[PDB]
Amino acid sequence: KVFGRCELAAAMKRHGLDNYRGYSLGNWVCAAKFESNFNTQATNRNTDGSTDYGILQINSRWWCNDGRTPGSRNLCNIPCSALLSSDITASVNCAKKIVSDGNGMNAWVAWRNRCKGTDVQAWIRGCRL
Repeated sequence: KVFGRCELAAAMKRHGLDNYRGYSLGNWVCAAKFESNFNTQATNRNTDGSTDYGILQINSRWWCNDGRTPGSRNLCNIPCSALLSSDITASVNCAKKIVSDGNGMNAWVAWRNRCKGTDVQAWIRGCRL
């Protein structure tokens, strides 16, 4: 499912990402925009045999089980397929663990590259939250 921008912002706010760990909602909307272009079925291989899944491109080496990643741990205790759902609940709950894992939102490379330090309020422009 391709989310609209404000559709996603509303779902992320309902699930508690606004200001979570000190990161405003626009940070999370920005992250999803550049991680997945708001496409809940986005999947991208990394070299290390891991894969990033879903709206927030969560990695199969530590966080979810895809059954093909060597040395995998599954710290969110889900198949990675659960992160390709049309509803974002699994992704959000796993994201909250990742952002608490010692690096804040620096866990999301596209967020670091394209959102960090920018005017992230623009990502909630026009959203009636």
